[PDB]
Amino acid sequence: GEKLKEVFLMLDNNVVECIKEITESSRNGKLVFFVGAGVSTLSDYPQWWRLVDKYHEELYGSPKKGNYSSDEYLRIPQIFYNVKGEMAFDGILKDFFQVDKPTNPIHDKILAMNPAHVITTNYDNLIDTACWKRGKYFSVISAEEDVANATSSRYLLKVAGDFRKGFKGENVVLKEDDYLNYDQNYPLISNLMKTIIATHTIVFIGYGLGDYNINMLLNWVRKLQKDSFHKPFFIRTDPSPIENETLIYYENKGLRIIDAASLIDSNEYDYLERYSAVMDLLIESQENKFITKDDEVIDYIYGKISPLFALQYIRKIDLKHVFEYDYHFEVNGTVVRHKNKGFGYMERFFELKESCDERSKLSKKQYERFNALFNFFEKNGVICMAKDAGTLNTSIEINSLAYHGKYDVMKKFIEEQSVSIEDDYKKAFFLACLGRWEESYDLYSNIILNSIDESNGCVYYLSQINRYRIYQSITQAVTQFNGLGLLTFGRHYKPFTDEFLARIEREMTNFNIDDLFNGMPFEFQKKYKILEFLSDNQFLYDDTVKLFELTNKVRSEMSEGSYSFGMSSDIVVLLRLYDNLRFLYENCLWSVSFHEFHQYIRNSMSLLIEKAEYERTRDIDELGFSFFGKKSGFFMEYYDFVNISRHFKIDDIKNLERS
Amino acid sequence: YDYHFEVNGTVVRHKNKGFGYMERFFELKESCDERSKLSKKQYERFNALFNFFEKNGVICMAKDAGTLNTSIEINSLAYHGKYDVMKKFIEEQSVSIEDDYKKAFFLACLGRWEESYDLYSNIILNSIDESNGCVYYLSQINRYRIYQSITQAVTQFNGLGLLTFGRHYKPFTDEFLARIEREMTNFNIDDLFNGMPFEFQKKYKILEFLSDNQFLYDDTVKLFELTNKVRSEMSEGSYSFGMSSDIVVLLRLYDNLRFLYENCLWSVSFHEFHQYIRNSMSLLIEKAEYERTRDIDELGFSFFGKKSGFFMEYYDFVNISRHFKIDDIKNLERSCSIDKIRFGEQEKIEEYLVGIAEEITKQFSANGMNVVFYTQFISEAKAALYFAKYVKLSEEGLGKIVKALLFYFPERDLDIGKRYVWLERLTKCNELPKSIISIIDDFLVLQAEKHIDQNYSEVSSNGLYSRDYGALIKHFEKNFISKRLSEITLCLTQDKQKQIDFLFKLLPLLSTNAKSHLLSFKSVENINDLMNGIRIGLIDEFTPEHEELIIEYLETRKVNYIVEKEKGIQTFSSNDYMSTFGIWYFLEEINNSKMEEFIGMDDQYDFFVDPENFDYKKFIPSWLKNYNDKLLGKIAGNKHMKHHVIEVLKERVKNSNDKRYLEILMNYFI
Repeated sequence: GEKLKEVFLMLDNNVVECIKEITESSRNGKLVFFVGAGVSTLSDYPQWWRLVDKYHEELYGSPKKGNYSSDEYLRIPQIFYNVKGEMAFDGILKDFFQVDKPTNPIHDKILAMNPAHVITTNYDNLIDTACWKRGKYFSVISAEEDVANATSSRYLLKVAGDFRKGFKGENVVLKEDDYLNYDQNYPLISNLMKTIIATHTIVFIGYGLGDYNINMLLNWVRKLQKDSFHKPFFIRTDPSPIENETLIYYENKGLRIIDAASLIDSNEYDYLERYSAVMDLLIESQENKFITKDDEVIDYIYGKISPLFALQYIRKIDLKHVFEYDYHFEVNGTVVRHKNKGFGYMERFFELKESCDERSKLSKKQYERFNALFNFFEKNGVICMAKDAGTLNTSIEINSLAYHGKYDVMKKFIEEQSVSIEDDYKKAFFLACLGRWEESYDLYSNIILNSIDESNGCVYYLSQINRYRIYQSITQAVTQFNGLGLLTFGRHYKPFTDEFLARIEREMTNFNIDDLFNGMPFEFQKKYKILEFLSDNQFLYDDTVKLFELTNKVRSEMSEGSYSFGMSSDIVVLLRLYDNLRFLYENCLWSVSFHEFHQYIRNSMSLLIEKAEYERTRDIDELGFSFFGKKSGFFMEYYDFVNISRHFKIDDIKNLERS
Repeated sequence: YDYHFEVNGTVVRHKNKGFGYMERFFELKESCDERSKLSKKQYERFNALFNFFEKNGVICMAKDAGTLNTSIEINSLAYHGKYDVMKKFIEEQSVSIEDDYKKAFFLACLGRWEESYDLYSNIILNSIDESNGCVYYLSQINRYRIYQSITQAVTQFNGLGLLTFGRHYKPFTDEFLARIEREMTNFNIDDLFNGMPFEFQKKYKILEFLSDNQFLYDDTVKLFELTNKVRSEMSEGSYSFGMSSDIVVLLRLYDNLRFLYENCLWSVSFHEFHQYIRNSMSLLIEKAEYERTRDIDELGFSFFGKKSGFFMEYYDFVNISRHFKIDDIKNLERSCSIDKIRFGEQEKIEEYLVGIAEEITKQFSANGMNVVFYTQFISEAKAALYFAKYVKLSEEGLGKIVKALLFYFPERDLDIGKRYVWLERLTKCNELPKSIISIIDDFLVLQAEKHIDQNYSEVSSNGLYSRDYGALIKHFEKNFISKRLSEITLCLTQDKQKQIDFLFKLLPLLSTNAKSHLLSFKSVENINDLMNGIRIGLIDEFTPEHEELIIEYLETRKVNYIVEKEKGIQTFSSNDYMSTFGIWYFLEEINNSKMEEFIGMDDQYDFFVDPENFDYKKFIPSWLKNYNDKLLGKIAGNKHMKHHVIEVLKERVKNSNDKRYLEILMNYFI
């Protein structure tokens, strides 16, 4: 139970630096388990010594008298195959391997460690059933034909064959002829295995440092040059603890060993105790339960928020994806525990803030990171926890000259010299707002060259989107210029030359925005997962379906005087609108001018006004005319004027004046 | 994106600069001569496509635009409420895995979620053949929405479900939640479509929208845009012109219901999908009020006399009965005149209303209450019997409905007062025959057989008690008497206390030997029975013992709220007796001249007694909805009340969607 936390403090510096690197690879999606016979025997599966007891007695008459020599143990199923045929070799395999045995809790812990691939030398079907119970598909590969006919790009690579194509012995490598013809019969299973090891993080489960598979894999590693490959990890589940001279010998061969008999004290036959004490020590280090240092909560919040310093504002509905749904961040600034089955690292952060002596107990590096996080959350308006919600005032502030319509200040900003690549990303958004879309497409193009040779993830990605959106904004404008805009304008032409419109067609040919985020680096796709939605053809669909809980459902609320607890439905819609405007205008995203965004402001603002009317008039006939207030309760302000003035057609303001 | 496939069946090309292949397909459809110029292996494939588009209702393009008709068929047992047929389908050996997917949906609709969670789980282990992920993907979704339905049930069963359900129910064992919590933890519904093989994606792209809200988004945007277009068209004079805003709303609603029920998706039980149908139907009913009132000349008489939202069918009754709450329907009953809206298919509706009444009896009479099904089913059973006002039902179907609404309906979700509200609505398109009065009379003798203890009362929210069931009898048939109520009056003594008050409230239902024997046993001694005496027609002219006790109650009220205001408590119109005294003084039923000193107790009482002194800022506009015909005639005769409360009606005509305030104004006060 709580033994694992007092095991964890007894780990040395070697095992802690193994658990920190196995768990950083599971979060990156580069973790692969290499599964042996150890997890198959913990499900009662017929071991290969129970077969070799069958052959020696159907080929030598009597059962075995003495131990198997290694000369005999390798060659008994080959003597049976050569002398007693090939249908009887497959008969004995059919007699023992029709079992339908259960999956051990270790098959669940491997998959709960979220692997990208699973390689196995097990010819059983036990790992393949457990993958299909969960909501991820693995392309099972057990023959040569399955590699080119692969489907899902997450492989369950069975490098020792399988019995999916029948209980035949020609589909599973078992004999000695199948051990020496493996590179001839399986050229593509070997190359696919050696490429996953070269490109991922490998952990071996179910082996014992002398195996035919571990030794033929450490020979391949001897051929590779120094420091080009990551060293595989090796979980050792044996009764005897590892001796120090052996752990030196396998670390120089390229294995990073985590001995399970060196971490817990267990009996000689309790293999689930040893397998679960290393797997649960990885799983409960990811589901962060081994954080009891009060300055490890700083470099955990810093490692997920220091990416987001490159952006200006982050929505609070996006911060519940940064922390992997552990906390709700409500629009008041309150943090509410959701799915954190671990240590309260956000509860502790707000206990550093009100305090100061608990804060002087930090280091000389992790105290400056507290001042980076405190200057983050104060800017974004994350205030406290749920149980400290006093009298809160969340006033919206949009610091953007394009929102406020300072058109002459933007023109001076365009003429001035460009010191940064951020001061150019702001100009190209100011170019597009002023309608000089000719120069905006070119200036985004100059950012796309200069940001990919300078290790800038956001400014490259946000310029790919805004160049495509201004490409859409041009190519659907000329549709009005050839049509309605030919008789409206006196010149009967666009300011888009025939050379410019033809040039953007060569560059934007076959440019799919749907594959942009996956064509970014792996560190971009983890640190900036919150920016995936901008490339999507339709966002704001959660915000639109959550408008039915506005003036539509005032039927049961106003008929009995029902009010929403905490933040009311008026305040949640109005402050998730303000988070969308502050995210889109401060991060200079050109998707703020399109019809999907403008109709969302029309749908949400009208329904907030129609709820404030239906309620105003339900209070009049229920609780008298003089007792009901003349104001509707919907108090409009500066930011509410600008949003109605910018996003509404005049036929849409006429609808509010009637309703 | 090569073609628009509109909701009528027509095809308009967009983003297709290449070859037009759906242009060719309908040229191959209606011309058999160009057919059989094909091959042989590509000809049996053609018989699948012609059967496919005939099912999905795709017709020729906008060039050869024929007159399409508005028809819909949902061949789903869970849609029509065939509860006994589903139970005989679940208790039957399954042939295929496609029949396992329907039983897991039919268990889930029957509230047997613990079995459906298991039955969806068996499909997941048995759907290994990669014939198509369509079975495996749609069962991962439907299981995770069952777990979402269990988790929000056990939050409202082991949490809030103690005082509102009657007990601390545990319909799901702790061994069940110890299984379902660890299984559904670390299960991302956003990662289900992306972790799925590439043969499934780009062959089943349309099913990715089922993991979140974006299968409703394209119809939500269209519903919000066409709502403002209709509310602009309802004010600017234009009717439904051709392919108008009403048929686009109706066909998208029908395609959503038919995609979700035929494919057995458990997204039918969301809140957000119950909100889409609710706003889609309340717009069509509001447009139906505008198309029935006819203004312009013969261009609109042929355009749409009563079609495309102006007429009601069986599928429209079931959508309102399942997806509305009662306050949802109570909105439309004053914004619209649903009594003027013609309901068709009134024999298919009658099979639906009988099946609901015959699934309350198989759920609340026998054992096995099935409290999980009881949460989902009771809203549909309440809204169907509330909206059964406007259908015309035969005698053999109404008898099962009244005998369920009275007896077998549960009292936790419908008290004794909210049975009279719905028994009276079944007298709008119906009378009370001699076969329905006998069922109401069977219910009054059941409550009279339970009024022995004094501790038993009648918790009524509307103020309407079990006396009004007999008042609904005496409204139709004046010459009626009751048999078993005239037998229970033989036992009159001081043993049972609650037999004293309940039998007094049913006096015209009694016989001559029953009424005289009751008056020989007791008489009136309180004004509470005097309020009961008017509703039974006991005393016409009040004896001066009453007019003493009328102001004696007012004098005790003058004792009451003076010392109650020091403590902050108030009894303002608690039992409405002094308000009923106010109508009595206003209709000159009391000749006392002492209530000038009683002015200043309640705002309603001060309105009736001294209208010159009562400032009309404290007047509540809902009071005019509760006055009868004779009372408004005297208000039309006054001058003090007359030319001032119109200003209250003037701010309710042009600010409230209640059409009653217009009716009180034009028929009485002007």
